[PDB]
Amino acid sequence: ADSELQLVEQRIRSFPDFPTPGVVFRDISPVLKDPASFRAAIGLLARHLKATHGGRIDYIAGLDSRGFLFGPSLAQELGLGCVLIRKRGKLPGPTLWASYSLEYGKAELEIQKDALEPGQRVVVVDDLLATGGTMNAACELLGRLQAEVLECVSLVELTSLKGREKLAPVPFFSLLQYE
Amino acid sequence: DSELQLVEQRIRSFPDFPTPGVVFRDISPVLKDPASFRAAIGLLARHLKATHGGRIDYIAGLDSRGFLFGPSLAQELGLGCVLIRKRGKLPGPTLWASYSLEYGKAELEIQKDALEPGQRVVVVDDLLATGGTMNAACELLGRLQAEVLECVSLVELTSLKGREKLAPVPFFSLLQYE
Ligand SMILES: Nc1ncnc2c1ncn2[C@@H]1O[C@H](COP(=O)(O)O)[C@@H](O)[C@H]1O
Ligand SMILES: Nc1ncnc2c1ncn2[C@@H]1O[C@H](COP(=O)(O)O)[C@@H](O)[C@H]1O
Ligand SMILES: [Cl-]
Repeated sequence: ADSELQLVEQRIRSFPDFPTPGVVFRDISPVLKDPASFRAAIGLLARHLKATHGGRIDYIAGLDSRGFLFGPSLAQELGLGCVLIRKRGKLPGPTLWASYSLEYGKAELEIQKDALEPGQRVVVVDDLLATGGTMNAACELLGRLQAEVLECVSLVELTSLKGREKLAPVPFFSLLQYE
Repeated sequence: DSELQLVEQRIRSFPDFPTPGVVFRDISPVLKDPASFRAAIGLLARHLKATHGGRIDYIAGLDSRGFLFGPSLAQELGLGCVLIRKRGKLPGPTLWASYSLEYGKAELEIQKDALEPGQRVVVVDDLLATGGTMNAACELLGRLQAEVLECVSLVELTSLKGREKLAPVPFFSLLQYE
C-alpha cells in the first residue's frame, strides 16, 4: 500500500486505556517529530483536497489545539490562509460560540466574526475524528458566518464511532481508519 | 524590511483583553494571509540558521499558539517538531512544570521520551511576555537533558523582561512592543 501513507501510519502510536480503560489513544506526535512523516501527511491531505475541490477552497480552518499543528502547513501547501477555531475564551474581538458534548461534560468552541465573509468556502482540519462532536461544532460556527464547509479532514478516523454520519451531509475524509 | 513589514502589518492589537490593562497582540491575521505567514516562518528560520548553523536537532512548539508555527518552522529547517502541551493531554509517561499564568498556576507537560540526552532544541511560541511559559518549557527540556539553544517568538513585550527571565538561554523576537 501507498508508501507515503505508510510513512504516516507507521508514526501513529496507540496507547491503550488512555484516558480511560478500554479507550485506545491515537497519538500523532511521532508524525510531527519525523520530518518526512509530517511532509507525507500534509502532502496526502493537500492532494486529496485539490483533487476533490479544485479551486473552490478559500481557507483552511484549524481546530484548537491539535488541528493547529496541521492547518497552517496544509494551508501553505494549497497557497491559502488558515483561520482558527478556538476553545472559548481565547480569541479577542466579536465572536460566535457553540457548546457541544465532550467526554462526560460540555465544551465550547468559538470563532472571530470576521474570520470569514459570507460565501467563503472552507475545509476544516483536525488530527482525529472520533464522535464528531468537535468537527460538528466547528461546522455549526462556520455555517453561522454564512461560510460553506466543503469537507472536514483528519489524519485518523475511529470508524466504530460513526463520526462521519454525525457530520453528514458535510463530506469527510481521513488518511487512516481504526475501529 | 518588506518581509518584516508583511508580519508587522498583520498583528492586531486589542486593548483590555482578556482582562483590563492587557493589550492583546493577535497573530490571527498572520495565519490568514499566506504571504505574511510565509514571511514569519522565513524570518525565524533565517535567524536560526544564521545563529546556530546546523546544530538544531528539533523545534519544540508550545501549546497552543506555538503549535501554529512549530511544525512549519521545523519543516523549513528540515527538522521534526516535538510538542510541549498543557498538562493532561499527552498519553504515556510524562513530566510537568508549573508556572504563574494570570492570577493562578498552569502546567506544561512533555513525554519522558520526547528527546534523548544531549539533543539540541529551539522552542517557539507566538509571543513572549513574562517568559513564564517559555521558562517552563526550558525547565522541562533541561529535565530531559536536552540543550535549549534558543527560544524564539513573533512578538516580545519588552517591559515584561521575559528576555532576562530566560537568560542565559538566548531569545529572539521578530517584533517588539513595550
Ligand atoms: N482515541 C483518541 N485518541 C486521540 N485523540 C482523541 C481520541 N478521541 C478523541 N480525541 C480527540 O478529541 C477530539 C475528537 O473528539 P470528537 O469530538 O468525539 O470527534 C479531537 O480533538 C481529537 O484529537
Ligand atoms: N499580550 C498578549 N497577547 C497575546 N498573547 C499573550 C499576551 N500575553 C501573553 N500571551 C500568551 O501567554 C503566553 C505568554 O505568557 P508569558 O508566559 O507571560 O510569556 C503565550 O502563550 C502567549 O500566547
Ligand atoms: Cl454566540
